[PDB]
Amino acid sequence: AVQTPHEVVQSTTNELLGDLKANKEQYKSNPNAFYDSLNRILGPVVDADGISRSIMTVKYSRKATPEQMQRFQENFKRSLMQFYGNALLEYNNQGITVDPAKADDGKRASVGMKVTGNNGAVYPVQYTLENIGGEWKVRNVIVNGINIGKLFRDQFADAMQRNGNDLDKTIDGWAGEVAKAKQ
Repeated sequence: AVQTPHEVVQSTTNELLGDLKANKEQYKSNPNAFYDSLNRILGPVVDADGISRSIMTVKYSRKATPEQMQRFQENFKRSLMQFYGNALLEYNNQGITVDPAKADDGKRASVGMKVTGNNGAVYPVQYTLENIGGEWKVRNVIVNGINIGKLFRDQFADAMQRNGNDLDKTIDGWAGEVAKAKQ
């Protein structure tokens, strides 16, 4: 579209924030109104199925029905804003720097970011994007040098071990698994 990988990361960042700042109080009392905004804003620029296919291996992702896949994402997205949503809400904080993106191969692309959080500590963030039908979408993020996509992947792997590879037990108990993946 009308958007390079750089414009995608900031214009979504601006979009997300000017909405979180304005509707904070309704989000603090209405997790579904929150969830609906997060989806309306992130969904169009986040490769949902790509993200999920990678957390499950392609091994397991291939033995998953659409119902299960669709159940997984819902469960995933929802524990995410459960355990991280507060931080975004209480982010009237400032200092959003989207680094000028390097060059891309027209298929993959990187975007860096620095965040001056709750004092003056700068935190680094690399976005990995991917081109899906002429559209740049976020596929992974590295936060404080922690590969997020690899973090949740090893959690799915660990759980599936413990659950003798039952997808439904792993998928229906995944919120509690994202809780553990803080630590």
